Amino acid sequence: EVKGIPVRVALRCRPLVSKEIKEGCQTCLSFVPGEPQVVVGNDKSFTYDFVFDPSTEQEEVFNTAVAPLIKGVFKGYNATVLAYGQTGSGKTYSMGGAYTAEQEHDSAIGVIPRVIQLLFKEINKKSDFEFTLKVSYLEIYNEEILDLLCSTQINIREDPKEGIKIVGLTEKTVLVASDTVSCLEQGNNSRTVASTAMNSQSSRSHAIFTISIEQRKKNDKNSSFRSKLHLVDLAGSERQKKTKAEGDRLREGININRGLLCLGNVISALGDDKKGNFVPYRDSKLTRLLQDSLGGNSHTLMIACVSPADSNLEETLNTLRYADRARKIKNKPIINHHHH
Ligand SMILES: Nc1ncnc2c1ncn2[C@@H]1O[C@H](COP(=O)(O)OP(=O)(O)NP(=O)(O)O)[C@@H](O)[C@H]1O
Ligand SMILES: [Mg+2]
Repeated sequence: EVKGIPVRVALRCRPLVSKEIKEGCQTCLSFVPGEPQVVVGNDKSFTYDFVFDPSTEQEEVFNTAVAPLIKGVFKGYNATVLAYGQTGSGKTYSMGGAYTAEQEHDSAIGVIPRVIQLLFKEINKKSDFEFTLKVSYLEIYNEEILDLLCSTQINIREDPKEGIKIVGLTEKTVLVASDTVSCLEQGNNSRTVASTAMNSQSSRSHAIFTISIEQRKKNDKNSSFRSKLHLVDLAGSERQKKTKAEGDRLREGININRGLLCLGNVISALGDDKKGNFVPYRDSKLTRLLQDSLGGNSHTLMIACVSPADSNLEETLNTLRYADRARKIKNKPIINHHHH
């Protein structure tokens, strides 16, 4: 029995990568055809809302798991898609967190460029309605919020009558798909990325791409829906013994791991939520920004990314365990009406 509106979880297993083939890894994950199950270490089974094996292409991930969620923003809901998993697991790949214009029309494009396409397709169908879209794009780098659309210090202020405000963050008002994707491209070029042994293009920050959507009926300008879509490419857990990181790179890894610890503590707290519980959102900027997304006013999809390689079994088990806990989180999305 599942009561209410849980966080949904898609488990995505990428294929083996060159590093793993080089080191002689075997696959340690197996799948059960047509069932949303994965078997790990040929022994332990986990069930999710979706399971995508290594052959699953970007288009299928999007159409199966993401598109139905995005369509909910047109009913006036907030929604979040967040990718979570070890370094090198495929979060940025899945999300399109490194998309550039060079990738336009490549079937390898990920979630964010696909969301932008879909939003404008749906807007064009909804000829009886008018829309306002704005985008912001930030990263959380070594515990600071940096504006990725900014080629002063940004701070979180809690409004008493509902919600976080990110003071000093810029927004662009967009008109069509092309200028919306330009924002993604621009922010992606600013995202802090560096090499480690586990990923030559490791994300050194958590990135959040936000589209604010206002919808109103053309025959009635006073009433609207106003909601937000957050598209989140987290940084991933890493171990110095595998990354070989030193200096500033290792400091990034420490800050990343600490934040992900805070996220794990939030997920664990929410799994058994009840009256009088405490959930440690306040412990990190990341978990403050994800407060509505996890346990609050949002429809939320986690894309949990894993490597199939036996050398990563421990990390993969950690991701599977936390992704299993995330399914127990109950959200309370409402229709975000506004009247003027
Ligand atoms: N499903 C997939 N199919 C094929 N290649 C993949 C897939 N997922 C990831 N890759 C490749 O694996 C490498 C690492 O992916 P990436 O998405 O950068 O990892 P990440 O999870 O974002 N790591 P990090 O930012 O360090 O926490 C890249 O070269 C990707 O193109
Ligand atoms: Mg990444």
